[PDB]
Amino acid sequence: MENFQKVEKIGEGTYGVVYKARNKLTGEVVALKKIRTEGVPSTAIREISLLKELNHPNIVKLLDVIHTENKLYLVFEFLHQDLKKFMDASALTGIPLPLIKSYLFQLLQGLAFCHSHRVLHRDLKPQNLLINTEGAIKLADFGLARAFGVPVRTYTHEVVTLWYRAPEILLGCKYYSTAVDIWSLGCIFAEMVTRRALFPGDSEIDQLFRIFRTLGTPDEVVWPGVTSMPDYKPSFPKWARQDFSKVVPPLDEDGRSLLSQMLHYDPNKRISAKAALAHPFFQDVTKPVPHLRL
Ligand SMILES: NC(=O)c1cc([N+](=O)[O-])c(NCCO)cc1NCc1cnc(N)nc1
Repeated sequence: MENFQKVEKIGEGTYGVVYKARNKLTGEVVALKKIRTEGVPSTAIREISLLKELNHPNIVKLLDVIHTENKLYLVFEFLHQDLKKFMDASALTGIPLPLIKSYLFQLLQGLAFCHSHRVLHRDLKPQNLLINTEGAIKLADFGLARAFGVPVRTYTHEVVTLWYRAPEILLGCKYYSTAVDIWSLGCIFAEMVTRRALFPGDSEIDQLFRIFRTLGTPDEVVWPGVTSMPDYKPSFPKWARQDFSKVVPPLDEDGRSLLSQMLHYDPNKRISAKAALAHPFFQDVTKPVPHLRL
């Protein structure tokens, strides 16, 4: 790197290597992503550059976008931990409900902001949610999916996780709506509460069938138009829906009600981030500080 001293490798991103680095000139510490191939589309450049204006306290700030020598670098605000690691570290005891509620509330604010500006994330997962010692949580990588493309396998051949993918995406819908993000967040909310992934599919069909086994195989009554979707097959097994009381115990009725609305099959019925913020579940929301050992 030029003006960046590499501090540590944070990981093997979905697009490329990510390093914690220090700007030799400003001394600021940032996350530096090196994106993959042989030219880099300009549309992606214009689109990514636009995200530099998408600023919100619950959105990881994109500081700069640099395209050079067939490489694309993205410079982001640095946070010390991600929610996946935090959940693993809180597995034995569980994240306290007040903190789960604070995190969900902040994430919904972030989604409401992005959605109002017509920006979708499309690939939300615990590892893309970053946290600090002050109790804040932020969405990382908003808008990248639209500017780059389909995942499938990271640059290191790692497998793309399908656990948080909305059913309309799995059924081949070509146009994504803001509802795909609400679905992913509902899945994450459930996982924070139960300490186990809600739908851990290991293939696209396993992912879809895990969803059907819990929420029931969708039909025209609950999801008008589902039988006409690209990948829908009349041969899909017909599973009965299960009760949320069994899905995310021992979450209370306000929590189960909100989760049920974030997981409605019909993208048009699925609650918006804005409406979710007004749900009674958040009546007593607060902002606790997590126990973070860095
Ligand atoms: N912007 C960032 O600070 C950041 C960026 C990415 N990323 O660009 O992928 C990331 N990857 C998720 C984990 O692979 C994690 C981040 N922060 C939390 C963190 C986690 N683990 C270490 N070791 N250090 C920091």
